[PDB]
Amino acid sequence: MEKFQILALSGGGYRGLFTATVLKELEQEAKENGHDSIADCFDLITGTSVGGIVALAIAYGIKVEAIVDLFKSHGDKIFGSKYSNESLKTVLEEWFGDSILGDLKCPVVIPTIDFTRGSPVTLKTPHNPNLKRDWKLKIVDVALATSAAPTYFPRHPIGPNEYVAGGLFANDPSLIGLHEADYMFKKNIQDVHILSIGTLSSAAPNIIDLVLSSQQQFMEQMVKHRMEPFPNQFYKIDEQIVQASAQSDAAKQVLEGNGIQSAKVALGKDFIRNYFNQPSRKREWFDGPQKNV
Amino acid sequence: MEKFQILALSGGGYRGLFTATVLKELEQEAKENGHDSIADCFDLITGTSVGGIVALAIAYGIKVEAIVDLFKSHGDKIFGSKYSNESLKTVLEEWFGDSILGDLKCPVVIPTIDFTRGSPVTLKTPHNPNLKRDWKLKIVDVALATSAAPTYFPRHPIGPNEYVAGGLFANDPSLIGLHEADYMFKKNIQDVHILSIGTLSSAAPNIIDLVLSSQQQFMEQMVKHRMEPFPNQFYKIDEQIVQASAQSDAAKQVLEGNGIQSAKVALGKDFIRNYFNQPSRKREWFDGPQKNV
Amino acid sequence: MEKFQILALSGGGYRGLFTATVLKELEQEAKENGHDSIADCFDLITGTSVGGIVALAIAYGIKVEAIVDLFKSHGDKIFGSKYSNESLKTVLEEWFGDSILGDLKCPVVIPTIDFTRGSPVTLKTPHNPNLKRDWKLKIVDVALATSAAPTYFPRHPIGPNEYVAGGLFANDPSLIGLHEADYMFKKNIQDVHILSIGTLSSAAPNIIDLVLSSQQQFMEQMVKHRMEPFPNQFYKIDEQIVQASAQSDAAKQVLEGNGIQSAKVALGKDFIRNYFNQPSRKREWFDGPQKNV
Amino acid sequence: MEKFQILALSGGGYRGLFTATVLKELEQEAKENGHDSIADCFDLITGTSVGGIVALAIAYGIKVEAIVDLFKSHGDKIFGSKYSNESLKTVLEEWFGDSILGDLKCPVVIPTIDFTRGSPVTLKTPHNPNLKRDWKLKIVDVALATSAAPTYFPRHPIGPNEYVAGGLFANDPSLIGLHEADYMFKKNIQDVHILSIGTLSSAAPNIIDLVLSSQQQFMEQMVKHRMEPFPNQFYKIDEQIVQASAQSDAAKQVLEGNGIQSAKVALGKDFIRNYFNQPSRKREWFDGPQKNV
Amino acid sequence: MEKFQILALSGGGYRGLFTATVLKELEQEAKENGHDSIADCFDLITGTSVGGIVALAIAYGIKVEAIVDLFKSHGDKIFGSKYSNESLKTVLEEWFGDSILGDLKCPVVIPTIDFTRGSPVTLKTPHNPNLKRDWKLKIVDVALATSAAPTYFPRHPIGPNEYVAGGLFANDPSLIGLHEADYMFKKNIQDVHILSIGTLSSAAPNIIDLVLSSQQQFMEQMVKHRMEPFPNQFYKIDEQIVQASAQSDAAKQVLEGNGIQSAKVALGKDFIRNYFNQPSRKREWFDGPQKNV
Amino acid sequence: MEKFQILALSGGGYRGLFTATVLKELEQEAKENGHDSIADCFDLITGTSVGGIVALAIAYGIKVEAIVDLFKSHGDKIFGSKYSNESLKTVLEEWFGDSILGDLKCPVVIPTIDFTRGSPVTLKTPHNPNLKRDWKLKIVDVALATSAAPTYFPRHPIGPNEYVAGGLFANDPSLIGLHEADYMFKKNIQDVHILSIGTLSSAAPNIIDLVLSSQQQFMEQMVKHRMEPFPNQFYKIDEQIVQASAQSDAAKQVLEGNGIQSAKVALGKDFIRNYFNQPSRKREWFDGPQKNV
Ligand SMILES: Nc1nc2c(ncn2[C@@H]2O[C@@H]3COP(=O)(O)O[C@H]4[C@@H](O)[C@H](n5cnc6c(N)ncnc65)O[C@@H]4COP(=O)(O)O[C@H]3[C@H]2O)c(=O)[nH]1
Ligand SMILES: Nc1nc2c(ncn2[C@@H]2O[C@@H]3COP(=O)(O)O[C@H]4[C@@H](O)[C@H](n5cnc6c(N)ncnc65)O[C@@H]4COP(=O)(O)O[C@H]3[C@H]2O)c(=O)[nH]1
Ligand SMILES: Nc1nc2c(ncn2[C@@H]2O[C@@H]3COP(=O)(O)O[C@H]4[C@@H](O)[C@H](n5cnc6c(N)ncnc65)O[C@@H]4COP(=O)(O)O[C@H]3[C@H]2O)c(=O)[nH]1
Ligand SMILES: Nc1nc2c(ncn2[C@@H]2O[C@@H]3COP(=O)(O)O[C@H]4[C@@H](O)[C@H](n5cnc6c(N)ncnc65)O[C@@H]4COP(=O)(O)O[C@H]3[C@H]2O)c(=O)[nH]1
Ligand SMILES: Nc1nc2c(ncn2[C@@H]2O[C@@H]3COP(=O)(O)O[C@H]4[C@@H](O)[C@H](n5cnc6c(N)ncnc65)O[C@@H]4COP(=O)(O)O[C@H]3[C@H]2O)c(=O)[nH]1
Ligand SMILES: Nc1nc2c(ncn2[C@@H]2O[C@@H]3COP(=O)(O)O[C@H]4[C@@H](O)[C@H](n5cnc6c(N)ncnc65)O[C@@H]4COP(=O)(O)O[C@H]3[C@H]2O)c(=O)[nH]1
Repeated sequence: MEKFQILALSGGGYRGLFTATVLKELEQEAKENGHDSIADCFDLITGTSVGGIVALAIAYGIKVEAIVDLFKSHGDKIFGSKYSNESLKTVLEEWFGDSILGDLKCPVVIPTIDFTRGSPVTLKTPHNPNLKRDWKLKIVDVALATSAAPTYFPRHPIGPNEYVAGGLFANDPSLIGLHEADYMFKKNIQDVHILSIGTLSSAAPNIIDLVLSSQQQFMEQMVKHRMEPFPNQFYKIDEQIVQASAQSDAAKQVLEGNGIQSAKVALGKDFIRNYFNQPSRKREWFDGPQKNV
Repeated sequence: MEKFQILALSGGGYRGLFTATVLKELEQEAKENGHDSIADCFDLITGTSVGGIVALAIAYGIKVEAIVDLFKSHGDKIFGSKYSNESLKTVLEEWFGDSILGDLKCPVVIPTIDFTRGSPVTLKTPHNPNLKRDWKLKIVDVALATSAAPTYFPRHPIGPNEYVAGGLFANDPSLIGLHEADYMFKKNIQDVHILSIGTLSSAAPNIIDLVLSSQQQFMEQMVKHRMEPFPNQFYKIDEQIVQASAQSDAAKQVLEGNGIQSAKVALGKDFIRNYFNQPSRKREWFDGPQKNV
Repeated sequence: MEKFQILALSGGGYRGLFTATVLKELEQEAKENGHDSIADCFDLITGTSVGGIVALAIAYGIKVEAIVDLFKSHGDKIFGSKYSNESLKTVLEEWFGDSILGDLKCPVVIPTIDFTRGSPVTLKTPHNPNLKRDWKLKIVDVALATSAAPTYFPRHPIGPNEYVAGGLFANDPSLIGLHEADYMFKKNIQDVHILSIGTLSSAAPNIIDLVLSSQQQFMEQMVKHRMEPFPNQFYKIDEQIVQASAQSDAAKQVLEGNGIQSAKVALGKDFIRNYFNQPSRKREWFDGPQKNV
Repeated sequence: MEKFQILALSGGGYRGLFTATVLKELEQEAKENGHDSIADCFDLITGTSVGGIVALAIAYGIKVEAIVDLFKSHGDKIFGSKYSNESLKTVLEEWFGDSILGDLKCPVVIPTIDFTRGSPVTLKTPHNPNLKRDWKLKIVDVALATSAAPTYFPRHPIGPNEYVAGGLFANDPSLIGLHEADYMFKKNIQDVHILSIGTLSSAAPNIIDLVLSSQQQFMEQMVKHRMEPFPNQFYKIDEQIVQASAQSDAAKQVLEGNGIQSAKVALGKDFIRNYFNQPSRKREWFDGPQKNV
Repeated sequence: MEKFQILALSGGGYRGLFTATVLKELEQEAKENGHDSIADCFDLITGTSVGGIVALAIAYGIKVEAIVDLFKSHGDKIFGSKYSNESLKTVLEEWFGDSILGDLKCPVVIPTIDFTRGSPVTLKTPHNPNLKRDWKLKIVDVALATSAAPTYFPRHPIGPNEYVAGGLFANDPSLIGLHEADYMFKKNIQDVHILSIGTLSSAAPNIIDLVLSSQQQFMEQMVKHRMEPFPNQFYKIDEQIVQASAQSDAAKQVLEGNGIQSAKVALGKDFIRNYFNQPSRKREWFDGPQKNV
Repeated sequence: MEKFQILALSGGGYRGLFTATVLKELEQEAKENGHDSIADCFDLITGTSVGGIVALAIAYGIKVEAIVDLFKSHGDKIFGSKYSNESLKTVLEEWFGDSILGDLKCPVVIPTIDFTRGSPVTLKTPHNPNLKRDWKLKIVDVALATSAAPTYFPRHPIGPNEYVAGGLFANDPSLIGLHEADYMFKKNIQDVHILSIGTLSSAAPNIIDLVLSSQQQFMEQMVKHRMEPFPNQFYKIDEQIVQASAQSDAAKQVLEGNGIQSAKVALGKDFIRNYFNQPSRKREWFDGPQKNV
């Protein structure tokens, strides 16, 4: 019985700068405890849309300084269909290149919707004997697929199928982490610790937004309910202070400051600090270039 | 350790003649085994959309002949905002009258969205010591709230709040049943048996439909995954034969016939027949006129 | 032994209708458990600003239906110096009349500032042998003094001294409740249960607002810190859902609905329900018309 | 059980010279009893405003002769927004340089307000296992942030956030000392000894001053009330003689003389002399350049 | 061993309204405890100058409502030599008439200076076998002698001698009370309880004022020193709040309000309330019309 | 129980030749009984005005021949502001030099007034654990401060404060001796023996003189009253013969003859002779260079 820790990077658009600021501060705590990256402290990383461009980068081993550098120097240009995806593609090739999803150092689950069939899809690494087809994809294509919503980006054809943004259906990536730890990893729920670094989003479009918000809250409350018998085993690092804030470079200042303050609040809790004071986790890859089993 | 059985009536619009026909066919077994209604064989009833109306009618003790009579004699008229809700209101008062949600004979969970706050809400009978405010509502108002979607019906103001249809977020009422049996009834998942009598539904609206279908499938697959270690403990009575059917009174014929065939297929499985061959279930009401504890 | 329960009503201006709604739904539980009013379940009541006109009304025995009737029928007119205190005065005489502060059924602490000396003052019922001069005041004058701020109301001269609103300094009436239970009631902090039904408020004025908000948060966090070793012994019923609300009669609707939802959430927690299921509180008055000791 | 002694320096503006004269006299006793500085006799140092530039200097190990030299040779120049923070900045770099807040020899708590979020903040040395982010700051920036009020100094941007003066909210640094000894140090209140070397300050601005004075007195009286059961465990060295004084170099004379007289009065009390006749205090740093634990 | 209680009415000029208001509030406590006047709770009453016009009135049995009526309706006119004492004489005859000093109900000591010899004199009632010549004087003449200072009033010739104001030498009437209790009443100092209701006063004249203030403080500190071994046996009701007051009818308001607040503070202390909860004191007159021995 | 003997040198101006002559005559008995100086027979020495100078000289160990030499050879020159203090300063440096007040061989109390604050001050040797700041002063500065009255000498700035003559307030140094022996030495009054070698002094100035004389007599009579139960324990060596004398070198003759006659009268009383026939007193210094405890 050792703790199965999940990092559920929730977010959307340009508020992602909050998610990368909270992650630069948490990273420091990992280093100071002797880890190579913040991806060595977690057994699973789940993200949706932009949270997936950060989740893949975290698991690949990318320094969080560059994930933040993306949002405060390239954030305007990146974040036909109101965007052309070319700058995002350039930065992602800059980062990854031609690496496949099986080259990640941490198991990830990237939910997304198959527009062709119109059905949920999850792009996962080979962390179970049964996952054998998603480790061959370009990390660039996975990143372009997860962060591709209608009226935001053209749908990305990874292969024969067209995929849209994952936040449309699985707007909470903390239910995916808990579910994946319950059926792929056969983990008892008492051993699951979820850290969800999410953020709040900023007649028909009104209805779509209402449905999306309601569907994120429904799944978040389900995760909170399943983790109530075990105290402090699900903690969400949200900017609950911006809603209490009595008061785009200025917006960068507010986002950065909110991220730093939320990470400071989180590091003051011993159970959050206990995510990073452990021996480096050992992975079990069942396929791909890093096959251990 | 006795089996906690859940009835998850999934349904949308007129295809409800399928859900009411399968329920009318299962009533036959329920009575032949010596029960008063099909609501005496289940510990929880969850439904969204028209399923909610059928779920409330099932739990209230209404004969399933009249629930079917609603769909093949009043189905066209009932199923500004393309409908006026007056015929549905008349039939619901005809059925219920001025009964409160605490007069139900079976615990129910009716998910719905608070349009005012734009957040998930569940209307629940007083079945837990913690449910103390939803047993006072009109069953008519609950039925008008659950089956009230934009472009279908005006939003129903039960009280100070306006509510929209529950199928928008909790499109699968079998995840609600399983969760309730986990966070309210403190039931071990091996003791939970879910019977989901659902049916298949018939650029922006395309995206909304895709998102709704994807969100129903995601939650359905989560329920199927959590119930795989226990064989045959989650069975869905779906019209998987209409998709294999090589070929509005005619539509009534197809819906009825499909319901009868699906119920015939279900009754051929001993584990489905074991839902109805048990002593009548004893309820524990913690508030309202039927308070037992 | 006996749990010392405190009700810390925080309410500024028109969003007092939230405080009056949460208390109409908490009195229901109070009556359903067999109490005469919601003032029989608490051993101390503290309010500042409108929370004091509600705190005095609660302790006097006024039905909470009329406290709500004040905010949705007289709220605009009541809430020179932008407001003639005459309306409130009429409603307060219609409620109280010529009753003195010693006629209250529950000990209250009403903080306020002496503008003459410019120093903190607390108007308290004679609930300690050392309180002997504030039980002689008009409840009407106390209510007009607590809810009297510059640029809102003229300063009220209760006697030879002029008093201004208490929210200016003691913006959190939950630190006053905890302190009074600590220095007047000689209560061990483990026996103190605080229920704070507050609400969020809506270059020099900016600085004043910033200072007031900072001073409310500082004292609130001090109360939260002193009550962390004892779980769930300080619960604040705040409209944390309006800050999550994706969406003046309309404002009345939002305030009412938020109050009802927050009270519903609070009543779902057993420790909140345990405030009202206890034997009636026996008072010890050490002076005034009701001196029992 | 050994005494936990707190030094709560309160000093607004030029009447800080009082706080420096009282300290130089109290350091004499400190040295005569065999200590290196007056920071070796205390287990916590709290300060607000100028009292924070003195509190940091005391804890850093700066000789109190230079803290007094600041007020009688540089006091006019230091004490757009009526004051260019440049002078103070030069003197603070001349004192500290590039030392971080983790290089202090005594735990300090410097309250301040985050203008960006508009919320209370406390800059603390790493004296608890939960304080891990404020030991990295420049002492110069902390000093420029604590002593930065509107209409006095421009707001100081330590990092991504702008901070204003701490005296605006936490005008009494003796409630902060008592609270920190209660929630961070887990100290029994009978073991806490507070020595507060404060001083008295000299239509809208009138209201702001009234609110600030009322908020200082409220918190001071709360500290006095919590420390009444333990005699002489909270002593405030205030210039209560200048208000009894029957009668800017002349002002320097009055301030100096008042400080010397108040320190003489304080040293005549054996319980004050017992703060300095003890073995040197041993610190427990849980992070930073001096981490011992 | 029963407590010997002394009332030392210190005061001066028109601030006497403070002393008369603190005494109306303390009187109420005497009545509420069942005494005829505030002169039945004390064994000795010492006053200087105006405090003597109040001390004589208190001991004579005059209602304190009229002593206050003197200061807020006749205060300007009463308070050649800037002030011909005709109005004061009229009001004193109105009060007393032709009563001798031996008709007082409480022993009093009125210090004064014999201008003829230029030596201290005390006008005392026959409360010792050795006091046999002062009980024959007019109370009007004693009142006109005690409140008669140069540059204020002409010197009053009671008999063959001219007398000036007593505040010139015995500016503190609490040292006189303690001394009398020590040599006339042969009381142990542990049994002496002094309640001093005084107030603060508002090149050669500067020197005279400095000397007078220094001589009042010297004697006050001597009384405080002799009463330190016995806690709370010397309490001075001073307006220490007007020196902390951040802010001639207005002056009447401040004086009255300060008196009411100081009396409220005093009545909150159980040892002050214990002055009035005792059986009525029994006097021993050794000469005059009320001779008991 | 051994006798606590006090020497209260009262004096003013050149009449100080009486005190110096009486002291020179008592030195004869002191030496004839085997003591080093007249300061070895007393436990405390209190003086005001020129008495302070003589008191400091007596305690320092100065031969009384030189104290008399000051008054009959330098008396005219020493005794802007009618004097320049330079001759007195020269003679005092001649005597003391750079010795601090802690180098005295006998505890002394020198009353004086702080002109800055306008409050009583006493300069005391470190004779109690609580006296820790007056032993560092120059004896020359103490002597120049005690003997510095307006219209006589410029005010002497010992440090940051200006001091005036002590005879203005504490015109009788025998009440100071008795009080000190009561509040600092914790001596029973039956063990206190006071020997007061004083002398009689020679429209606004008339009032000042009257007040000063009245204040000296008031305190003298208080000392006489407190020492009546113990016979001959307070004896004042006054020139009561010059007032009976039926009849500036001639004035020197009268002063010295009166001193010799008064000392002759005093030495004829056995209780005065018993001050000097005792073993040398042992001092307890609690601070300064002579610290014994
Ligand atoms: N995702 C994935 N699936 C693979 C791989 N190799 C084989 N498969 C198989 O494809 C099946 C369905 O693919 P899908 O992932 O797109 O739909 C998935 C996905 O839409 C959804 N789902 C998967 N993991 C989830 C999760 N952790 N949380 C919430 N929902 C989830 O449930 C569907 C069924 O998952 P399954 O694990 O039982 O079967 C896989 C799995 O058996 C592979 O490399 N990746
Ligand atoms: N101040 C500080 N907090 C840190 C550090 N590392 C983590 N934290 C955590 O940041 C949280 C937020 O602190 P804040 O400084 O922004 O506001 C603080 C401050 O506004 C207030 N507060 C703290 N100590 C106080 C005190 N002694 N007196 C009065 N008020 C105080 O309580 C807020 C929350 O305190 P907390 O201790 O429970 O959690 C800290 C603490 O757990 C750190 O290096 N410094
Ligand atoms: N539904 C309900 N809730 C009540 C009642 N009296 C008090 N409550 C309390 O109000 C809280 C929030 O009500 P909500 O129903 O509008 O949001 C609910 C609902 O949106 C969602 N939820 C509840 N049961 C669910 C379920 N079985 N499946 C999926 N989602 C669910 O979780 C939210 C919080 O659930 P909770 O039970 O822990 O707290 C309730 C509950 O404790 C009551 O009579 N009915
Ligand atoms: N005189 C003195 N006081 C000191 C020293 N170190 C500390 N103190 C303390 O300073 C307090 C006030 O000093 P002050 O001398 O200016 O006022 C003194 C002085 O004005 C007056 N006083 C002291 N001794 C006296 C006496 N014997 N007779 C008459 N009056 C006296 O009482 C005031 C307070 O006395 P305190 O002894 O209780 O407190 C001292 C004393 O405790 C010190 O070296 N000398
Ligand atoms: N005051 C008074 N004195 C009387 C009376 N009948 C006789 N006497 C005698 O006159 C003597 C001196 O008169 P005095 O009161 O004007 O001076 C008094 C007075 O100036 C002063 N004094 C008295 N009581 C005091 C006190 N309580 N506090 C401070 N100083 C006081 O001490 C002087 C001596 O008092 P004493 O009591 O030993 O002797 C009385 C006393 O024996 C009489 O009716 N009143
Ligand atoms: N409030 C009050 N005080 C009374 C009464 N009769 C006597 N008193 C006494 O008046 C003193 C001054 O009270 P204040 O109301 O003017 O300011 C009060 C008030 O400003 C503040 N305070 C009191 N209770 C508080 C509290 N519970 N929380 C926060 N602050 C508080 O402390 C000040 C002094 O309190 P205290 O209890 O030690 O002494 C009282 C109390 O002993 C009375 O009828 N009411």
